[PDB]
Parts: sequence; structure tokens; C-alpha cells
Amino acid sequence: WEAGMSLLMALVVLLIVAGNVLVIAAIGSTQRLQTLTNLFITSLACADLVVGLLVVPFGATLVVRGTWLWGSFLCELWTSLDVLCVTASIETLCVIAIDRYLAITSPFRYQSLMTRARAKVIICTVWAISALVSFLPIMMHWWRDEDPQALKCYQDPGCCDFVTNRAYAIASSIISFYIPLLIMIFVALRVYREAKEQIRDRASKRKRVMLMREHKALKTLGIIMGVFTLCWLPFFLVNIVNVFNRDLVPDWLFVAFNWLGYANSAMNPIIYCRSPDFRKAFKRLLAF
Ligand SMILES: CC(C)(C)NC[C@H](O)COc1cccc2c1CC(C#N)=N2
Ligand SMILES: CCCCCCCCS[C@@H]1O[C@H](CO)[C@@H](O)[C@H](O)[C@H]1O
Ligand SMILES: CCCCCCCCS[C@@H]1O[C@H](CO)[C@@H](O)[C@H](O)[C@H]1O
Repeated sequence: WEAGMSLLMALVVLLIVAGNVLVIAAIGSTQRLQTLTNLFITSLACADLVVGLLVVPFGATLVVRGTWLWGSFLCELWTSLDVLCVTASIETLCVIAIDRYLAITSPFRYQSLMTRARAKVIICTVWAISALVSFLPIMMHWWRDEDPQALKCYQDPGCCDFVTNRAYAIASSIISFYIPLLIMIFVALRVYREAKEQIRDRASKRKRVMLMREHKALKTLGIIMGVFTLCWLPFFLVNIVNVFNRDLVPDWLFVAFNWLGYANSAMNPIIYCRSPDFRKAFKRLLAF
């Protein structure tokens, strides 16, 4: 592992940036990929794209140099963007979970109402809600603390630690993560028990094949979500324990799970290779 993880980090920017750009272009070419569900996937990709383009590069100069070299302002701005992307992602994963549920339960009402021009409004909203609950409180300094040590970090332009009061710490992590998480999980468990009773004896390859595509594609969504959890959940669990006893967890561990979450921005394009369409579409653009 000390090899794979060591290699992983030198290409993360690449694997994220190139991996996600490869996904947005794959769908922008094949209109057979141009569906409703794949529009939310593009949102997800834009999030991850920003991560590897802004979040990770600056996170790298900080970790490597062991100091912030960009100034007090960009520090806050970088922090904002970082928080915005994670919230937007977990919310979009909710929308997707709910979308697939309403397309499984109310098919008719789904087709006459859910249009391509409307899924775009739904996406602009999720970026709007995330900008509110993530970007604004940081701008109004609702995050800050009063501890001498905390105040010490704010006077230093070279310090970019997210030292926050225990009120904010708990509120922001519940709003951004745990709520959409619990919602996405709950809804995702529902969509599964629905997809199980569908394929649960007397139908030709007319109904079997159409349910063979809409089950292999659903299984991928469940992975995108399950993976997203395994990556970020640790960071947020530790972020809560820090509130109870601030000296219980080492700082290197705090930075450990945070880069684990960043890895999720490169994993998506990879999992999308469970589909022939994407797989072929990738090899298309890669001049194979
Ligand atoms: C180096 C930094 C600190 C930039 N990493 C931030 C992390 O990626 C994301 O942290 C958060 C994401 C969403 C919601 C959050 C959150 C931290 C808190 C708190 N209280 N609420
Ligand atoms: C889209 C802009 C995102 C900024 C995110 C970090 C905000 C830090 S507080 C912010 O700092 C600015 C510069 O000092 C002031 O001019 C503002 O009044 C104040 O609210
Ligand atoms: C995303 C929303 C996070 C809300 C966090 C809980 C509400 C208080 S935050 C913070 O508490 C400080 C001490 O009470 C006050 O001095 C500040 O003015 C205030 O901003």
C-alpha cells in the first residue's frame, strides 16, 4: 500500500482533471449518453473537476511546504470553495437517488413533467443551496473562534488551519453532510428494494433486457454513492470527535482523511467504465 498510495498522489491532479474532463466530453459527444441521469453526472464531474483544479493544487502547496504561501484572503476563499464542492456533491447524489426512485415508482408522472430543460434548473438550485449553506457563513465570519490559539492563526497569513467554534463545527457538518447523507442513504435503500421486487419469472427478453440495462446502470450509481461515503465519512466522524476532546486525535490523521476525500474526485470516472458506452467512448477520444 505504501507503494500504491505513494504513486497515487503524484497523479491525483492529473487523474482528477483528465479523468473528469474525459467524462464531460464523453457525454457531450454521444447523445446515446445524453440522458437525464447523466446530466446530474456532469454536475458531479464539474465539482470534482474544480477539486483537482483548485482545491488539490493549493492543498498540495500547503501540505508540501507545510505553510500557506498565498495570503490570508485566498486562504478563506480556498476554504470556501473546498467546502462548496463537497456539499454540492453529496446533495447531487441525493437528487440522483430521488430521481431514480420517482422514475421507478411514478413512471408516467415522471415522463410528462421531468424534462431536460428542467433537470438543469434542479442543478442550478443545488449549486445555489450549497453556496448559501457553505460559502456565506465563512464570508460573514460565522466560523471563527475566540480561543487565543485560534486568534493566533488568524493574524498569520501563513496559517490556513480551519479553526472553528464548536457551534459552527457541528452545524455546518450536519447541514452539508449528515443530513443529505442520511437522506441519500435512506432513499437509496428504498430504490434498491424497489429494483429487487421488479426482477422478482414470466417475461421474454423484451422485459428482461430492458431491465438488464436499468439494473447494471443503477448498480453503478450505488457504487458512486457508497464510495463517496467511504471516502468522506471518516473525515466528518473525526471532525465531530474533535469537538468533544480536541486533543484526542493527531493532526496528521486529520490531514490523512481529508486527502482520502479528495481521492473521490478521481474515482468516479474510473467506476463509469462499468458501462460499455463510456468505456468505448473513452477509447474513442484517446485515439485508440
Ligand atoms: C483544509 C480544509 C479545512 C479546507 N479541508 C476542508 C474539508 O475538505 C471540508 O470540510 C468541510 C466540508 C463540508 C462541511 C464542513 C467542513 C468542515 C466543516 C466544519 N466545521 N463543515
Ligand atoms: C466570492 C467571494 C468569496 C470570499 C470567501 C472568503 C470570505 C472571507 S470574509 C470577506 O473577505 C473579503 C475580503 O477581505 C471582504 O471584502 C468581505 O466583506 C468579507 O465578507
Ligand atoms: C452554517 C451555520 C453555522 C452556525 C453556527 C452556530 C451559530 C453561531 S456561529 C458564531 O458564534 C459566535 C459565538 O457565539 C458568535 O460571536 C458569532 O457572531 C457567530 O457567527
